[PDB]
Amino acid sequence: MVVKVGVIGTGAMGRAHIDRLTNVLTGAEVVAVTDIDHEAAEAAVRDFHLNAKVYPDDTSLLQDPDIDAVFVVSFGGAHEATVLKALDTDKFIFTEKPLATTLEGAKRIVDKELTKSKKVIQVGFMRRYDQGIRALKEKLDTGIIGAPLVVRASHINPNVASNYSNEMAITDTLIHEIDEMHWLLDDEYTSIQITYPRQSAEVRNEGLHDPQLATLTTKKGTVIQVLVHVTAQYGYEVKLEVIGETGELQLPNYGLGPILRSNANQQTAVEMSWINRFIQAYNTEVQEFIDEVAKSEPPVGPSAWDGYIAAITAAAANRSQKDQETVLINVAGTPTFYQ
Amino acid sequence: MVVKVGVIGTGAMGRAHIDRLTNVLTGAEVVAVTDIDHEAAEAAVRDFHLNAKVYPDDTSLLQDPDIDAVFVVSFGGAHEATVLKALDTDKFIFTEKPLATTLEGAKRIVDKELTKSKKVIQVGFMRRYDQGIRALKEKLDTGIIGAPLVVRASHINPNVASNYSNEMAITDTLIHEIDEMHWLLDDEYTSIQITYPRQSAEVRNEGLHDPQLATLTTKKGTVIQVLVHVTAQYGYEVKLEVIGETGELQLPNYGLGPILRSNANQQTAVEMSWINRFIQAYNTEVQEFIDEVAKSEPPVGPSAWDGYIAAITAAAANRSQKDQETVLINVAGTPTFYQ
Amino acid sequence: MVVKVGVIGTGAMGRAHIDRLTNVLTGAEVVAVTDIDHEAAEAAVRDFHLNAKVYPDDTSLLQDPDIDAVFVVSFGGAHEATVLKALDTDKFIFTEKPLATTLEGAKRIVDKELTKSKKVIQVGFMRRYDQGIRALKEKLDTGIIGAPLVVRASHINPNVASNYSNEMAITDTLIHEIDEMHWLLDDEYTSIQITYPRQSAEVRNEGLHDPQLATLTTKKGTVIQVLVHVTAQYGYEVKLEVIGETGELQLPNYGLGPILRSNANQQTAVEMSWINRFIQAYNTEVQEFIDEVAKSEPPVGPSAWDGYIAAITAAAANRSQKDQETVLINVAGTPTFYQ
Amino acid sequence: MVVKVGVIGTGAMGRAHIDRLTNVLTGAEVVAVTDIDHEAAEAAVRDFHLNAKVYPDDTSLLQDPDIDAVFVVSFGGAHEATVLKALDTDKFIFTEKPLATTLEGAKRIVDKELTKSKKVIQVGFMRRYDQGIRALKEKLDTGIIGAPLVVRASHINPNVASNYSNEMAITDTLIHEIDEMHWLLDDEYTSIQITYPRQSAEVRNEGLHDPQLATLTTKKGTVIQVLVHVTAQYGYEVKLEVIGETGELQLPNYGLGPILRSNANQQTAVEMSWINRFIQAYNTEVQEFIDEVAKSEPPVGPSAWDGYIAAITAAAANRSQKDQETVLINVAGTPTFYQ
Ligand SMILES: NC(=O)c1ccc[n+]([C@@H]2O[C@H](COP(=O)([O-])OP(=O)(O)OC[C@H]3O[C@@H](n4cnc5c(N)ncnc54)[C@H](O)[C@@H]3O)[C@@H](O)[C@H]2O)c1
Ligand SMILES: NC(=O)c1ccc[n+]([C@@H]2O[C@H](COP(=O)([O-])OP(=O)(O)OC[C@H]3O[C@@H](n4cnc5c(N)ncnc54)[C@H](O)[C@@H]3O)[C@@H](O)[C@H]2O)c1
Ligand SMILES: NC(=O)c1ccc[n+]([C@@H]2O[C@H](COP(=O)([O-])OP(=O)(O)OC[C@H]3O[C@@H](n4cnc5c(N)ncnc54)[C@H](O)[C@@H]3O)[C@@H](O)[C@H]2O)c1
Ligand SMILES: NC(=O)c1ccc[n+]([C@@H]2O[C@H](COP(=O)([O-])OP(=O)(O)OC[C@H]3O[C@@H](n4cnc5c(N)ncnc54)[C@H](O)[C@@H]3O)[C@@H](O)[C@H]2O)c1
Repeated sequence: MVVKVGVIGTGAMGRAHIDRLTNVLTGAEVVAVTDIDHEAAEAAVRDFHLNAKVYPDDTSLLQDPDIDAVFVVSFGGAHEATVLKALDTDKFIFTEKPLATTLEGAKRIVDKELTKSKKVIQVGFMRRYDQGIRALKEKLDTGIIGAPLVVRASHINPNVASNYSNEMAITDTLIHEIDEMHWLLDDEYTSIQITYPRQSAEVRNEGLHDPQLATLTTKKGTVIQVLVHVTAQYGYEVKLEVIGETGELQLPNYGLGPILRSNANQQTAVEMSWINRFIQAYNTEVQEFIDEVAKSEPPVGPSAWDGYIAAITAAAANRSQKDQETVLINVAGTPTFYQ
Repeated sequence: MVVKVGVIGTGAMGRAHIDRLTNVLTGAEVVAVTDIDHEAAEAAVRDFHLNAKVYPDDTSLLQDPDIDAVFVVSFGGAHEATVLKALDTDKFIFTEKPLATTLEGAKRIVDKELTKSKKVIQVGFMRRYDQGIRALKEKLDTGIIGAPLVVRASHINPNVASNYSNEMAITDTLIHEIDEMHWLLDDEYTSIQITYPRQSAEVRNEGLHDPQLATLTTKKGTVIQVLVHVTAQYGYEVKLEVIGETGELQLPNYGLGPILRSNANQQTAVEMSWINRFIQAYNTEVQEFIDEVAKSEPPVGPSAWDGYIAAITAAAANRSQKDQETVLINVAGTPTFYQ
Repeated sequence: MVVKVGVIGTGAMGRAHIDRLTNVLTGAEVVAVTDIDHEAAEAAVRDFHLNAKVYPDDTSLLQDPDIDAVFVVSFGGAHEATVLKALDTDKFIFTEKPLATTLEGAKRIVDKELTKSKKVIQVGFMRRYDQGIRALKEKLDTGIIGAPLVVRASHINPNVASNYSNEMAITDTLIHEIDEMHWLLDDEYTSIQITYPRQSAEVRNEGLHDPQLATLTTKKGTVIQVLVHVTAQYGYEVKLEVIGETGELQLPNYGLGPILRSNANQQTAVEMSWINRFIQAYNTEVQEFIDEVAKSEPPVGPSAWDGYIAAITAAAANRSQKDQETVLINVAGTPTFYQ
Repeated sequence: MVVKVGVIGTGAMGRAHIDRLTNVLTGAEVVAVTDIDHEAAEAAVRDFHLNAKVYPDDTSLLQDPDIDAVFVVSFGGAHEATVLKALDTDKFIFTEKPLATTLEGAKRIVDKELTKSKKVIQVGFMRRYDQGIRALKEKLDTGIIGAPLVVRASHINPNVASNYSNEMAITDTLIHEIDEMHWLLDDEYTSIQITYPRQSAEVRNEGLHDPQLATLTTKKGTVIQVLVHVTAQYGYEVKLEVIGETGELQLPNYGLGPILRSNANQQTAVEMSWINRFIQAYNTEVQEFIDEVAKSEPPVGPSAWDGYIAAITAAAANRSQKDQETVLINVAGTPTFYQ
């Protein structure tokens, strides 16, 4: 059956999700929208040729009984209250990251979801759906390189907007690695530490440190070293290397474009857009959500608990940024509801 | 505006198309099927949970006024007659390759289609939709390596089934390159020549020469050298290199799997399945066709004329296979209907 | 013994050999030079800090009894007469390829050398000494990919000098591949065919066809397809791929330079000359020559016979250049003197 | 004329240097040896066919006035005294790393050499002479990626012998990076910290932690992250990546062995031996030293000052190894004598 969707927040990512659901993926229809900028919501209806109702707020949209699921794609800070409202309904919930902007708000959502008769929240941590990353995890899990000892990763971005802040290096950028690594390793974190190498001359934003180095430790003792570099200029790139007892695994270079021989060099193109980089993952993640809703089954993607783990770890990281000191992490055991 | 499809031939590729149309792609629905093996048609309905009618034959399916387009996915030798029948209707037509198993058959098709007020046939030459191959063409077309002088290509397959004949090295295998190269180069063929290097010990099929070397010449003078190697053992691989005046372009290695460092080697996996290799292309190809039907606009993919060029070239190659001599190709000028 | 060397021809490769003999290799001193351009000769003595006589011609240099060995590093068309004159002395002779530019010339050299009491000529077929090419051969010879069915090779140069003729595409360039493949495969040729693809707009030399395609067949039925492209612009490159029954072997990309990520690309430098690409091979071959001379023993590297065998195939190709037709080859057995 | 060399310590590396000087490189002769294992010394003369004197000790060797330069290749702990003895002569001195096993020792050497009229000591830090590493440095120095912000490196070794200690991870392994980085960056170290991820199950040696992570900071703020992994199993590998403001540079794939396509994989061999990995660099290093001596000019390779920087940094790392805490480094400004 067709999954009828309401979308809350019709900005860049909201419109991208509307486009997915309407023009790319199978089995869904967007039938309602809302945005605090009402004109943006109307524009989304026009631009995507939707047979949709425009509601003036989330509360109103959420009382539409025809909606099967909502996508929450507003400002991060607005996710918590909207998700909590939606939990008073029967509707399935896809929220973009973050689940909430504080670990307390995340706990609030978890606590409330726990009272329900089924899990209904999926969180937009798309990395887990990327075919390359998944393939590396799968190979790791065969045991072929033994136990993972060290993980080295990079999150490379060409430049940022004038409103990108130091804390966003964590909450908008590193958050992807924060969710990814515990999943990749099937392990839990014990600490995080953010350090600041020399400041790049390319930074244009007051207060923003770039690059930043993140070191995470896990219970089994695997150490993760992530380089975050958001004014790198050259491209957008995600790199991942796992060092094992008996071997190594790494992601191959991204891209399908040709190898060019020209002008005394051999070269391949580098993606400039995070959008194009993860297009597959976004499509896969959403398709899976829709596929679950269609069966009235709980989502199988990243959950509220995953959202909580990320929010705890982000908070620790933002703390670490103040003085570059290691911050401990100790998250509670995973509820059965969430295993 | 859902495009209602009937499928003629519900074998391996028929089912794969149904699956695409039903479960992966957007905007279509399979509402009718037929197969000379009636039990197979019924199973396709059951298997994909279709709301569809099973027809005794193609003629009867084609009388269904609710069908907007047919997919022709029967044995190759049956394509011609079915396509001709379908052209007595107003429906759009997607036929898998070949357009016809003889060039005269292909011409009968083109001649008949030319009598219509608009073009309705797309032929399933999916190479044109593979992202890697397209990306290469695109880069070529920027002029960055100058004019293409030589193309070197490989079509590598690990092993073949007992039904695989010498002529199939052309009709099943090289056919993809035969369609591809004229498109890549925006050119027309003038000759083809097949030569036989030493016979591989891995050949278990009567009459089969393997490997085979195909040399094609074009009007602008580009020489195309394709290695066809169908008992190669190691994997399935499609390679493409364009030699230009001022540089070269080549396809990168296919695959997203990790790089493994282990046991004194660095390695990546090689695909063993052509099916897997071209998933994307099949999806893109079909989604385009569906998208054009949804607008009641002619297909923009490979056409009946392309099918014709393929058939003529394939015939010439089969002729060359007899004595390893060069066979001339003189393709008629493209009718404006097909421009 | 320190081997006292004279060099005839002090252009690009003459200088390079003087450099290696003086500054890198052991057991040699350049004590005399000549070039038809006296200024070039003088420049070599100066630039390499030699204590060397500058002779007005080859004949005078050859009559200096203090010289132990001569290097012939002139224009290829000049090697024949110089080598024949040197055979009138008891000096050891290292000649760059080709041995001669005609079959008749190479045969004269062999006929004269055969009258001597001991073998004294080494020909500069350096490919045989290149560690990478040797490594490939060794792997091939283990049987890991089965029998070699097809060889694909490229010989790419960025540009040529004004004295480079169509005929030199064979005698100066393809000659390397002519020698190499016989050695690689331990097989002999039965035919060669040269074809002319689309003429490059980058050609600046009257009468030169570029690129050229060479097809060589062996007794065992291996087919070799060589691309010769001497106005390629982008760089200098040698490529080698061996297609076997059960796998393939390929020479890797040569390069020491770093991988640069910059400006939406990932790139590595390509060599622009032979002089650095094959420095190891040249060093190895020349050191081996010197080491034999020091012992007054015959060279063990490629001989005048190897040069003659190559010249036969080369002459066949020069014949093929005229009409693009296949020319047969059947070389004589190796004389005892040369075994 | 020939540089006459004495060798003190005729063990594995001493013999290998003798081989370099005798068989591989040009312009030197080993005329004297000494070892505390007087039979070792005797073996070297014999096995390499030296016309050399066996001296009963280093003091006696150094009194031989016909010796131009000495190679100090004894146990590391024995370098300091032998070096200071040799500084009571006028001889040139090549000492393998370390200059000394204590930072106090290295300081004594520095202090004595600075009394002398000219520099005579070179220390065997061969990384600087590796072609790839050198090419990367030079590219970095063009400014093409802007200022270096972070360096990421790996020193990967497959297994270690029984005698390999925790401290040797620094003194024998990381020491190469310790020398390399400040030279690469033209900067000075301000701190080092050694951390221990989970212990690999492959470790068989008491007290050895493996892997180890080393973090170094420099005066300009560059952060260097080195992974040291000596029980890695898969191979010997040196990796290096420089993260700049506007791009990145990294070492290319190493190796000249063939690419093998076989059994559903594409693979290349990995070096298993550091010995083979750095053959070129050792040759280059020693040839330069000899070339300098030959013209009676001071060495231009790594100096005693470099040896002292290494000793200090190694000491700080050994200190850090105790508690995983950061240890500051404050290196005195370079004496004018050492530039
Ligand atoms: N997972 C990913 O990789 C990924 C990437 C991009 C964005 N995101 C998530 O996107 C959400 C959307 O980001 P964006 O880039 O689209 O930003 P945006 O600014 O473009 O859009 C948000 C849109 O938010 C609407 N809005 C704000 N508050 C609202 C509220 N309380 N109720 C309803 N609408 C509200 C804003 O008016 C607007 O139209 C964030 O949580 C962002 O982090 C995730
Ligand atoms: N483009 C590609 O890469 C690609 C790949 C695979 C197949 N194909 C095309 O597939 C067609 C299908 O191949 P396949 O692999 O599915 O083979 P198949 O043997 O599995 O299936 C064909 C199915 O054909 C049915 N059939 C035969 N004649 C029929 C007829 N006259 N009317 C209705 N049904 C008929 C057969 O009974 C069967 O169920 C061919 O043209 C094949 O070349 C193209
Ligand atoms: N084996 C290799 O990889 C390799 C590479 C480059 C060149 N070569 C061989 O180089 C020879 C030299 O080529 P090059 O690149 O140095 O070219 P070049 O043009 O740079 O130099 C040849 C030099 O030849 C001198 N010369 C010409 N005729 C002479 C004669 N009769 N007697 C004495 N000197 C004469 C020319 O004046 C000149 O100084 C050829 O045989 C070339 O094929 C081999
Ligand atoms: N730079 C490199 O990469 C590299 C590599 C290997 C070794 N090294 C340096 O090698 C020195 C030699 O190492 P090795 O592997 O050959 O060790 P080794 O144990 O094999 O050899 C040293 C030889 O030292 C002789 N010897 C010891 N003390 C002596 C003394 N006081 N006077 C004279 N001879 C003495 C030993 O008896 C023996 O004959 C060390 O400093 C080692 O670190 C450097």
